[PDB]
Amino acid sequence: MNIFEMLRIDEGLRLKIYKDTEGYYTIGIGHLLTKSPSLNAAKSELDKAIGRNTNGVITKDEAECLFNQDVDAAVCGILRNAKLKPVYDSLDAVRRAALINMVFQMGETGVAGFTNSLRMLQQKRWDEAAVNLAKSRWYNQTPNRAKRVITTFRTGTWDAYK
Ligand SMILES: *SC1=NC(C)(C)N(O)C1(C)C
Ligand SMILES: *SC1=NC(C)(C)N(O)C1(C)C
Ligand SMILES: [Cl-]
Ligand SMILES: [Cl-]
Ligand SMILES: [K+]
Repeated sequence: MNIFEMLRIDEGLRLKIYKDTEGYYTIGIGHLLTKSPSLNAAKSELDKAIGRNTNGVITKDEAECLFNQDVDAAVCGILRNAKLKPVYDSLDAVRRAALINMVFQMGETGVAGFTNSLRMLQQKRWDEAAVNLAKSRWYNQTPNRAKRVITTFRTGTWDAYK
């Protein structure tokens, strides 16, 4: 297991534009295209991301391309954020993956907003952090995925993905 395999499990793989759990146009391995309700807007975002006139459909290799860029972007977002970087630096590799996962799903700004959870993570108070993380719109809206990510923070293992 690693961050790529973890997010591949959580996000799935679909080669045609679809709507994610929030109702937003997405493709590939959880690549958010736009929050706009316009399918044409989503298709334009797709063409720009891939660099060709698509039909709203991409190849698996293209999905993996976007995925690698997106994982990189999540790590970058963490490292450039004054709230997230110290926590990331403080974590072991498995828990780092959990934090990357959250940023991939909700974005840098959203995760940086979890101030009290972040503090508990930096304090290595894992059970307490797990309880606090579940008290969230995030957990309520995607409870199975959030449970896997939270278990990863709680235990420092990949047990939730094996
Ligand atoms: S990244 C990227 N996407 C495709 C599949 C077009 N590629 O060949 C690259 C350059 C690896
Ligand atoms: S950090 C970072 N790298 C890219 C260019 C992918 N970004 O958009 C961020 C999130 C600002
Ligand atoms: Cl430490
Ligand atoms: Cl709490
Ligand atoms: K998805």
